[PDB]
Amino acid sequence: YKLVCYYTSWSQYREGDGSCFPDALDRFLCTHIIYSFANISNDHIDTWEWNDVTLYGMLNTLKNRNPNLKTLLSVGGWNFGSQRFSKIASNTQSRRTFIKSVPPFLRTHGFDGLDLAWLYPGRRDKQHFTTLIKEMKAEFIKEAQPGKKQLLLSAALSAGKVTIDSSYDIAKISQHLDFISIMTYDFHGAWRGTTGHHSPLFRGQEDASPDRFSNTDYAVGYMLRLGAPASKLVMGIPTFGRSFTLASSETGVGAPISGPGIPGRFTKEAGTLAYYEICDFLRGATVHRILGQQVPYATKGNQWVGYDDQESVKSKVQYLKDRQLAGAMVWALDLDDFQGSFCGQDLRFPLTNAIKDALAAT
Ligand SMILES: CC(=O)N[C@@H]1[C@@H](O)[C@H](O[C@@H]2O[C@H](CO)[C@@H](O[C@@H]3O[C@H](CO)[C@@H](O[C@H]4O[C@H](CO)[C@@H](O)[C@H](O)[C@H]4NC(C)=O)[C@H](O)[C@H]3NC(C)=O)[C@H](O)[C@H]2NC(C)=O)[C@@H](CO)O[C@H]1O
Ligand SMILES: *[C@@H]1O[C@H](CO)[C@@H](O[C@@H]2O[C@H](CO)[C@@H](O)[C@H](O)[C@H]2NC(C)=O)[C@H](O)[C@H]1NC(C)=O
Repeated sequence: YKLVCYYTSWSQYREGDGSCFPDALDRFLCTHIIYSFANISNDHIDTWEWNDVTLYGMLNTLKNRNPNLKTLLSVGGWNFGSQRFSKIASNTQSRRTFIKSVPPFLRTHGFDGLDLAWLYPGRRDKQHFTTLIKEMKAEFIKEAQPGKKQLLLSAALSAGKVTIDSSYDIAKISQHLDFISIMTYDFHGAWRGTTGHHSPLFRGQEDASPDRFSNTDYAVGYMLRLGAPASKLVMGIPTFGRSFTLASSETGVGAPISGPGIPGRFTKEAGTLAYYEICDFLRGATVHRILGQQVPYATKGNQWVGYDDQESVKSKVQYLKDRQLAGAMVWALDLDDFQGSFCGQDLRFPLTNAIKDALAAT
């Protein structure tokens, strides 16, 4: 199975033990590591961070002792702006310039492929997205025609039904992509005004779901039936949780909230907590297993956070294997306990290793 893991270039700036650099990654942990994110300037793919060239090398160095490890560079990301991506993909000239600039850039920096993270095409860009993927793959095939190891092309896609229906032509793009990472998390925003797990495996209590489509199982099934081959589908599993600030004594699923949770010490983003930060949070907290959804939430004081742990990722892997999917995708390596000192056990990347062991099990 494929174990696609993301590394974010901004995790380096986190205070203390939160700072994560590529060299802190286990070269034998994943089968694919994706660097996030590359920018696009003057219609050319380009670096984002001032020291990306250095970090690129730091990441690719991992391949020296592990020749089977593949690496990809992701372009886009939530903070990229679908608007900019649209202008480039819709304009015939800009699209060509961009596509042509990718192979040289990837070979120059030691990458094995490109990951498209356009979040997200609009109803207006559905076809453009298809064309972009189709032509990019063409260029990759051409660039390797002489006899090179062809560059890989993947895409991180939304797991939301509304976005999927308006942005993607699953059947068409599935043919050109080497693999699709479905982002099966972020299913329950603080805006919804109630507590909810952002990455449940199944819908669960039919009574307590704000919507039947907001769960991992529905997204996987839906995409499969839309025409994405199981052998090309990689299921996303989060190593971070979504938090809320409770508004009353109620602490169950669907309880009243006043907004996102208090920012984590290292990630410093209201509504988000890295797994290592959750392990701290767990001290003195109560953990509940959501029956039906197969995932846990933890609550303490006026805080509540839905996340994934060793037990739940194991179940999710069991699920993807039963569905004969290509494997799992992890977002992100730097949100797992990479130091291995927060969740005790001294084990590094506890959630990602749990996923790896589960994929090899049976
Ligand atoms: C079911 C449904 O459609 N719900 C909608 C939500 O999907 C949507 O929320 C966005 O969901 C995206 C995935 O579909 C998120 O993008 C990926 O996932 C991570 C984590 O959420 C993103 O965030 C990371 O990267 C940004 C920079 O780009 C960084 O600033 C953040 O700190 C970082 N977050 C964490 C915790 O690591 C990535 O950009 C991206 N990764 C990949 C694989 O490409 C997106 O972040 C998320 N938006 C937000 C801000 O929550 C919401 C949006 O309103 O709408 C629902 O309807
Ligand atoms: C990614 O590339 C874009 C170029 O397309 C950069 O955006 C430009 O930023 C400068 C300075 O902030 C502005 O003067 C330009 O108007 C922007 N170009 C436009 C119109 O898109 C962007 O800064 C790059 N990202 C990073 C952080 O390096």
